Amino acid sequence: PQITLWKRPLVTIKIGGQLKEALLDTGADDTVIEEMSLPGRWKPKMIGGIGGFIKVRQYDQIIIEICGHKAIGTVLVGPTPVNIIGRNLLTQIGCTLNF
Amino acid sequence: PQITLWKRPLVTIKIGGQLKEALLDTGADDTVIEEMSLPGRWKPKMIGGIGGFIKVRQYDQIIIEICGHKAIGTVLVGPTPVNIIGRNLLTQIGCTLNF
Ligand SMILES: CC(C)[C@H]1Cc2cc(F)ccc2S(=O)(=O)N(C[C@@H](O)[C@H](Cc2ccccc2)NC(=O)O[C@H]2CCOC2)C1
Ligand SMILES: [Cl-]
Ligand SMILES: [Cl-]
Ligand SMILES: [Cl-]
Repeated sequence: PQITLWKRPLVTIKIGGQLKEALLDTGADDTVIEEMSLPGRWKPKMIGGIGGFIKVRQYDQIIIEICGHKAIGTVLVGPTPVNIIGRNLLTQIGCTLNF
Repeated sequence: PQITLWKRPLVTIKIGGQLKEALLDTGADDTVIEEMSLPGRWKPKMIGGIGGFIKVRQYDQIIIEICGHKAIGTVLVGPTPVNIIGRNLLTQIGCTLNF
């Protein structure tokens, strides 16, 4: 699809068999989702944003579908204000910016 | 142009007679720039991001040039860790997400 930016670029994602709303975010290096249960071991990570940082849990090789496009990669879990799909997964789905 | 997302989508902007590097950020509703002088009236605003909120000065009707594309809109000025071009200006240059 071609998504304009007059409203937030919110899409439906599927992770752990559950549908969630998330923001396609070119300004985010990484994908960070609100608290949920994911399988396997996690590693520590810090993410810096506008008003400071949040500590997150890094899960690797997680199956996630974004607007019907299947991806497998790193998902961070933590106290983010919104679910964010960052560049690590936007590249997997072949997303570009165009003007 | 077509901008891939293998690295941060940084571009040169011209604002307030200065050249700055800024991130094309679909996840940002607003444009926020590091401390600089801008002409005209301003009012205070709080903006939230992953790590809480920052206080900024809101300047309206500011002309920016992004990749040879001129636009006008509100620009927020404050202690952002990165200069961000948000949706309010991305729409004006005809920027879309494509996959
Ligand atoms: C509604 C929310 C989404 C947005 C809230 C928001 C709203 C605005 F009107 C302007 C800025 C921002 S924000 O900068 O706080 N941000 C945009 C994100 O794209 C930031 C931009 C940024 C980059 C680097 C340093 C500071 C800010 N990325 C961000 O927080 O990336 C983290 C998240 C995962 O990867 C790293 C989140
Ligand atoms: Cl990844
Ligand atoms: Cl505006
Ligand atoms: Cl349009």
